[PDB]
Amino acid sequence: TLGNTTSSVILTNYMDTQYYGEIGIGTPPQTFKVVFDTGSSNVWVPSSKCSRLYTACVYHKLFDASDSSSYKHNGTELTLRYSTGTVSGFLSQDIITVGGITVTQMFGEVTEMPALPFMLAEFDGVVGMGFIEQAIGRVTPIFDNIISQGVLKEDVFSFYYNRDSNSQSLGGQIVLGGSDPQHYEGNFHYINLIKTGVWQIQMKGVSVGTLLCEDGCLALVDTGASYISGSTSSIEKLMEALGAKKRLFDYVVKCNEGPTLPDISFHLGGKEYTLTSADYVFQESYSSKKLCTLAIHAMDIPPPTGPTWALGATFIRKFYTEFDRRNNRIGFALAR
Ligand SMILES: *[C@@H]1O[C@H](CO)[C@@H](O[C@@H]2O[C@H](CO)[C@@H](O)[C@H](O)[C@H]2NC(C)=O)[C@H](O)[C@H]1NC(C)=O
Ligand SMILES: c1ccc(-c2nc(NCc3ccco3)c3ccccc3n2)cc1
Repeated sequence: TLGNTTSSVILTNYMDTQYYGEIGIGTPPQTFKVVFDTGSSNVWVPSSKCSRLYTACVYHKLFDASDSSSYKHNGTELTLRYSTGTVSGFLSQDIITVGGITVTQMFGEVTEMPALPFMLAEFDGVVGMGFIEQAIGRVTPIFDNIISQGVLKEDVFSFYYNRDSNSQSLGGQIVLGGSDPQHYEGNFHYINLIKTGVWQIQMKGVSVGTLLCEDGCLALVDTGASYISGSTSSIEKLMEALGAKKRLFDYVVKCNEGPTLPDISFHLGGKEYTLTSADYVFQESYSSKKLCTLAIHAMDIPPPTGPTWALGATFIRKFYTEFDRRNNRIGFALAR
């Protein structure tokens, strides 16, 4: 059932790598900064029950069930394993407000929150925008619960991620139930999902200056990933072609060579989605003696989802993305 509501969540852009918005949990609302992540399907925030020996819990907002009159205990343990780290804790139910939509939502109260990486998170928690099929503990995801209310105009949500800057700039925007034509131009071009249950599409090629994915591969369209990622062997080849040098967590080029690195193009559906070096180089200098990191990383995502590329914020900054649950497709349009 479809209504006439669309709702928007204003996002903050932290250093082009973490895009997060606000949710309120409980009565009265406890506010949390959260990443909205199409790569996962669970909601979690740090818990007041998190031992303060987890320094990440000292440095983030903690949900306190004992201050919420709308809290409903559950207590089933859950562990959520992401590509960059793991959190563990237990299930709780409470009222969650997101863009002025209020939903009764089961979520994780995280009691184990590793300092690496979570001391480096500006956000507190995560709101998974993936399908119930990938939800740990079969917890109904938030967007599914919003859809059940029958208020949303369309069974879709859309992501705009801005370039960083100053504070008057909008970091980004999620539209629940539609899209915002203020943040894209031209027409959407749609690629059907490989299957329902994951925001993943076929990719027909990756070109540097068709070097890779020549017989097709997978692209997870991942709003919770900072970067474009490929498999180690893909990225090793991609980076050799860019003249980039591998470091522990990233690849770098000499900053003076950054501006003249070749275009990288991603063949999705009918269209080529092209990034110039300005879209994937963190140009912090123009010096031959400084190293500039690339917004393309190696990430071996395990099966059944991987091996797969992930199109994260690096991609979404250039291409406004609509996630269409009704038609099991993803639409891209040129962001403005
Ligand atoms: C935590 O939530 C789960 C899921 O809703 C509850 O499990 C259900 O329990 C009822 C009986 O109370 C069963 O009839 C359902 O079949 C269970 N569902 C699933 C998916 O397992 C569980 O009871 C809750 N636990 C607590 C302590 O509140
Ligand atoms: C330091 C500390 C924490 C992270 C990090 N970042 C995540 N997403 C970043 C993001 C948001 C929007 C686009 O990209 C993330 C998502 C899901 C689970 C864990 C995560 N941990 C990264 C660096």
